[PDB]
Amino acid sequence: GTSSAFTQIDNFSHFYDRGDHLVNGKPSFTVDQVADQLTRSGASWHDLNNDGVINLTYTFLTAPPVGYASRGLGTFSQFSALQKEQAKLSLESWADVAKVTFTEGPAARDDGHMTFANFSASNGGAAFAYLPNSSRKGESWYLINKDYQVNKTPGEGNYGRQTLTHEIGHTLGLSHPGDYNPTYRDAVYAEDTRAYSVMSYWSEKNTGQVFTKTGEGAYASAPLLDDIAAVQKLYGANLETRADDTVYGFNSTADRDFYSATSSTDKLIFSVWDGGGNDTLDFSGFSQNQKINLTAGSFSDVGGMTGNVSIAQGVTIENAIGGSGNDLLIGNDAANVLKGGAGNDIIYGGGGADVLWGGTGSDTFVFGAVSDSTPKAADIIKDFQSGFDKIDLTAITKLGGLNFVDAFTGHAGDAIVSYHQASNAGSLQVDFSGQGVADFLVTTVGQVATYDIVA
Ligand SMILES: [Ca+2]
Ligand SMILES: [Ca+2]
Ligand SMILES: [Ca+2]
Ligand SMILES: [Ca+2]
Ligand SMILES: [Ca+2]
Ligand SMILES: [Ca+2]
Ligand SMILES: [Ca+2]
Ligand SMILES: [Zn+2]
Repeated sequence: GTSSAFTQIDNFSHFYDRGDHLVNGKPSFTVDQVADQLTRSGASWHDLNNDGVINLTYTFLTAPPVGYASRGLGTFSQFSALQKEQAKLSLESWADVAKVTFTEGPAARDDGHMTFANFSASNGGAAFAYLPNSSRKGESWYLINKDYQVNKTPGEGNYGRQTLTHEIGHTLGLSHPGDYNPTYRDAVYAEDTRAYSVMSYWSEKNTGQVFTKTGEGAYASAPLLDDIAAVQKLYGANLETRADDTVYGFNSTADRDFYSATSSTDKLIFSVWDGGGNDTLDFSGFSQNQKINLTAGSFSDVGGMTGNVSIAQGVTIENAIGGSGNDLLIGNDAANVLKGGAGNDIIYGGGGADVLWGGTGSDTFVFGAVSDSTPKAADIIKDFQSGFDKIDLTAITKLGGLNFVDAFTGHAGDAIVSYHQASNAGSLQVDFSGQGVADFLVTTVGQVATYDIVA
């Protein structure tokens, strides 16, 4: 078969696969199937002016509307400055992914108008909103009293912030993943947990992800994988967002609180949406073992947590930087720059000419197909260390081995290991097809030996 290193790569690449199979006794839905499920009501805002974008205005009410007392909500109160600040960050997180804009101001001859306000009567629930096809479209209300103080101090990572994002989701036309004393047992599909959608009532533990432990609470502040697909299906994707080179995680340049990390103890939970450019997922500040997958629509285990980071469908992220732990880095079809950092890492460049950095420690560079590194577009290991690092080709040779020679003899399996002293450039040429010419090339910065190759 193959090496254990490859098996780990393959295992993680499929770990979160969705669709056409049962999970927890429930059908597994793909992102696209969930996009339809979340928009099953048919309600949405309409582009009245036909300008290609939903232009909405919103007001933080300062006085109760006509007929307010009849709602049975109790004492009315306006949003505090803190609530306003957080509400704007939630609105922004939705506008980043879909062609919808939110401007503070009174209703004008706009595609729609939204209102935000608090109430004190618990019988009204923690918070609620109306769909855009109702007579109270645009409205969202939040409970605040001595017994329920969650909405008084919303902040990145807490339920107060997710509540704002979730309720705004409803005003945009999103429903709950199912028609919800109900429990996850009543879910229509397996992925109905807040690891996939902030619209879900169920915790990520139901699907096996680990974000935090008892006593502590961690919630995604922004739209997750399935939410992004659902809102883009309704209003279209916003390709203008972060269309230039962007860095997420440590040393972030995304300018979003939920995409930024500054400490090894940070709890990241986000889905990456990016419009274009050369982008990097920098998770160098973590010391826990991580598993980073650059495949669009896939999940990664970051900062000691599992399934907490994902890349939205239709997004191509080019680079990833691991941490001081023993990480797995899986690239995509594009030319990627992958850095494992300290620790013994397993790196998989995939298609395209990748630039690989193993960093310190004993690192393994895995190859699953000849097309992964061809003479045309060959990979390069900028810091290979003979005797410590390894080039794994077992997925191709199936442990069949290679025949190291000085010149191709025309027999399949022939491999050539060359080096340049006054250049420190190494190279591994292989002829798998056996046509007398190399069909697989891997260049390195540093000397490579026959014993550094696993096949
Ligand atoms: Ca419009
Ligand atoms: Ca970008
Ligand atoms: Ca990109
Ligand atoms: Ca590492
Ligand atoms: Ca690649
Ligand atoms: Ca390393
Ligand atoms: Ca490659
Ligand atoms: Zn809801």
